[PDB]
Amino acid sequence: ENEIEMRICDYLRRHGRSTVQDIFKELKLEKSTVNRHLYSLQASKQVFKTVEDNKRPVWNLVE
Amino acid sequence: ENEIEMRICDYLRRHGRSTVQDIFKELKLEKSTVNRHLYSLQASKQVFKTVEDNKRPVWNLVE
Amino acid sequence: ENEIEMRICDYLRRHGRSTVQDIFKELKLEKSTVNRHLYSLQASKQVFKTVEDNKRPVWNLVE
Amino acid sequence: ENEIEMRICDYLRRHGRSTVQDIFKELKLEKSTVNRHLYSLQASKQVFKTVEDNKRPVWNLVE
DNA sequence: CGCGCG
DNA sequence: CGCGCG
DNA sequence: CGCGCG
DNA sequence: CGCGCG
Repeated sequence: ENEIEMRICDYLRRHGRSTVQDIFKELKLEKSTVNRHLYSLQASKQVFKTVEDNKRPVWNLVE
Repeated sequence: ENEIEMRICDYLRRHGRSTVQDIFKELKLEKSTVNRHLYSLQASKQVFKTVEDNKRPVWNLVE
Repeated sequence: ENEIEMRICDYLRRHGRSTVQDIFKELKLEKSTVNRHLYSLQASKQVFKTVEDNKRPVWNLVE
Repeated sequence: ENEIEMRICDYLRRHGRSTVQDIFKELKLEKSTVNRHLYSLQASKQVFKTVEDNKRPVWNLVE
């Protein structure tokens, strides 16, 4: 869904840097569904993640 | 859902030993949703898994 | 231990805002031991936490 | 440790049904360490727990 | 799952 | 407060 | 890649 | 436990 992806991006717009756990609980979606879409949005240069060791990746909007 | 759990158990009744991947594609559910319910059904002695090394656990009905 | 508490505070000095999960894996201590000391250091005004909903508390040095 | 697990099982052999709180104070270990091992021993069919509502699980030796 | 809790 | 969870 | 985890 | 994986 474009709706899921809009809702994820809108969460990031309002909250800035967030983990998938942040996003799925607020949106009431499965974690795996939010992650599928985050990775897809990353591939499409709409969001990006930063990672450190085994930590939760942290997501934000590009630019 | 009792409906999800019924549908999982019904899959195992007809197919015997199965991996989560077997079950979620047929049922058209998320893998994580089917696994949540398999682990819950295992706790309630309705299904059991066998595991070997890092292999996919294989699930079946108890008795 | 004063040593544990020094090591926790030193982690926070170098890393800033961190969760207990950040700290226990680097320090190789139990999560519960690091949390016991974080709560104790908070009571002694040496660190503070900020919390939002059910999120991981995030810890940092006072001042 | 096999030593921790031996010590936990030995506690249960002598005391029968016990909570984690019973076991960690006598053994002078962290509660989380004793629970990690109880859950692991349960998976290996060496101990079992019974649970009722939100009560402390109660542990004993299998058979 | 936030948990530190003795 | 059940929590084991990595 | 085993992952269920809240 | 990082996991998105089809």
